Amino acid sequence: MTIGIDKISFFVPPYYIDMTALAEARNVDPGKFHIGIGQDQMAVNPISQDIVTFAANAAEAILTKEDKEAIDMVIVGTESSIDESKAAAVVLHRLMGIQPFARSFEIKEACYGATAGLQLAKNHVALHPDKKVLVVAADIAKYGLNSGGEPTQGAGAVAMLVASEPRILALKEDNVMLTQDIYDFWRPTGHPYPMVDGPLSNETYIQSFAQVWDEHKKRTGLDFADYDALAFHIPYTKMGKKALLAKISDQTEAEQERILARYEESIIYSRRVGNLYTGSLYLGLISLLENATTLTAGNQIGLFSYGSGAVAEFFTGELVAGYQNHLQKETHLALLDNRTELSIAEYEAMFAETLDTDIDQTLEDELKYSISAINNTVRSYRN
Amino acid sequence: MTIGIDKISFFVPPYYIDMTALAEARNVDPGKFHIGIGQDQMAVNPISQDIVTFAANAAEAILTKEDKEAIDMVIVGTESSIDESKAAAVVLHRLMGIQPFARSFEIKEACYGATAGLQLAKNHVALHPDKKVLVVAADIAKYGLNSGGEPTQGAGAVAMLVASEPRILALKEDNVMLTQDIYDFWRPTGHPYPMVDGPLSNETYIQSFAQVWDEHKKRTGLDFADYDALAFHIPYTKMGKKALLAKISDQTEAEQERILARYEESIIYSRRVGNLYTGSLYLGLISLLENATTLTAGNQIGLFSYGSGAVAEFFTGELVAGYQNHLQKETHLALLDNRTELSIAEYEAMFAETLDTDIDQTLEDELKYSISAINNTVRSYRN
Repeated sequence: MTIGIDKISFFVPPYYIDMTALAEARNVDPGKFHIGIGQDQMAVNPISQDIVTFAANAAEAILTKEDKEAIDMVIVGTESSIDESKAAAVVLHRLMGIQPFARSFEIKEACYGATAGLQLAKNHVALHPDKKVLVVAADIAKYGLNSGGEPTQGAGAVAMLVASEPRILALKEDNVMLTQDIYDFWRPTGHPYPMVDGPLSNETYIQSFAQVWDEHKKRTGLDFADYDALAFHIPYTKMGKKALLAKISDQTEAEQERILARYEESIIYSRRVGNLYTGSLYLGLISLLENATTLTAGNQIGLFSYGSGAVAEFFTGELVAGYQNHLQKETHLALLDNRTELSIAEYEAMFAETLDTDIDQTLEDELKYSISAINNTVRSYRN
Repeated sequence: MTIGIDKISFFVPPYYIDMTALAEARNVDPGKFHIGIGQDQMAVNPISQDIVTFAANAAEAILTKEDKEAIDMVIVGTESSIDESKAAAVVLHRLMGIQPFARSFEIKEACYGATAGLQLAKNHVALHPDKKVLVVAADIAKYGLNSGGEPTQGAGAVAMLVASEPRILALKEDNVMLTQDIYDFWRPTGHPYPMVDGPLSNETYIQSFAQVWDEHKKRTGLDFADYDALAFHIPYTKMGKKALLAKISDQTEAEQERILARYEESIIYSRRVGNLYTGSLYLGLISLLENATTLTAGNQIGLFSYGSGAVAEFFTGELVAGYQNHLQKETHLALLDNRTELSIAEYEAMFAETLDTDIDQTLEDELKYSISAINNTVRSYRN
């Protein structure tokens, strides 16, 4: 029995700011964002939209009644939580109408959370093939106006229906994971914005990939030639390209052109969204599935998942025969095309606004699953 | 292949306050805490001791060099986190000296976290029998001085080595889990103390046990008579007794006496510690193993795990032949008996004190793994 991703979909807010507008507002050369970071459009979200808002819309795009009855585990991976005790997965479970006898919880490990949930979900289904697990990555990435990280900001969520005899991606058991206590990025309790050691984040991300890849090659003998495509967690485009470059230098010129071509295909939707933290890698994978014209059934996909602090893991997935018929390109393309472009002024009004959870209030937002009210610090959602 | 808990241990801070002292200082009848709540001594911890401090001491009590090399996953369950991104499991992985190639993350679902980690660990080992997983519950439960929940406070951690062919407890596949979005207890980001609906927390905990127990009975046909002992998560002693009572009303007078007698044996250590949230149920299981003179190999043990907001799950375990030779009774007792009793004036000074993570400073504390210093919000530990 094969196990893996049966359905996948992402969701992003109805708002975005174009990088050239940002460059100009920050008195720099449009090129620095388009050509340095490798970013074009950033996702922007108002206070009435949180991780439940995204996780709910994303999963609502792939769940059927039969899925609601088979799912016995819901997992949310995020490093943008709203409660320190109650898991957002409990509210996702209610809003999605999933049957009651299920286990729900949140997993926290920087941008690596959703990968953890997915592998644990793979194990669960492998042991109970009739059951399914909903693994959703949801995050909001803010660094601060005029911040060093500002151009790498993003927001959204990616939902995965994990089952046996999957229709899109059958996961293998070649996992190589690594844990290292490094303070490249962190956020002490109480800190709205993360603490960032930029250079350390850079080196650690590039090195973690090297170490994990080498071990995997050492344990499985598989090299770049053996992979049709590679999907990466990335805080921004140019980063995964630098990590990719550093490792493929000794491959043939043609082999390098092929791997980079495929990397470029994996970051199409990301260049229009930004960092989704836990869902970054998954957004890359969705991209590869919907935009990569030369992939086909049977091809091998390498996945490098990273989490600051730092955790990292490399694993493989195989294209399932007929996968091309169970994607959501369209809804994904409409989703992106239909967003409203905020001017820098609008964008800043939206970014700086706070949601004071202690104050009772009502919020208006047309988006389904967005926050409708707050009473005694409890959020209500507009379903 | 049986899979389960091979070794377990708990750790609590070196101090405590007598519940009679608390009642007198709070102008309340000693018996309200002693009988009402069913608590005798509360675990108190200073600022220099956090979730890492406990999780490390606990695990250090059961890890061998061989265990450090076989463990490929480290999981910490808590609702007392110190970082919103980086999982305490990463620091625990470093302090414990576990081999590098491991997956490390934190799980958040109120007091249900560690139970999630144990089950997923079970799955992992079932699939990779030569591997072991370290699952540790670590939490600090504070409600505030002169709080309604004050007498139910606690602090500590319980560590579990999950492996195949376990020496203490072999886990069955009879799990009945449940998820319900209810605000009985939660803690919005930014809130040092939880928001608590007492009556709702009460009814929800009792009703969850009922619903879960009935379902397990409907699916397996097993009733109370079939169990040699039951272990419960409990915010306090009298709670699990009230939940136990509401469900065993129609059993024989002799059956009720036996189940209660066994329940009383599960709460011996808890009456001297208080609420460990995630590790509460596990502290009860350790108590049963170390205090229950009549238990023996092959006896069945049902465990009821509850986490606020609210998830619950009922599963069973069987005592493995020779389990009596792989427990830590002396160390545990030595841990409880050798603690320093604080006067209420001392307890109040400890409790209120805060750790300003933003201020770089040093900290002196004799406990191994307590915080030694803070620099740029990064905690260093005394190893």
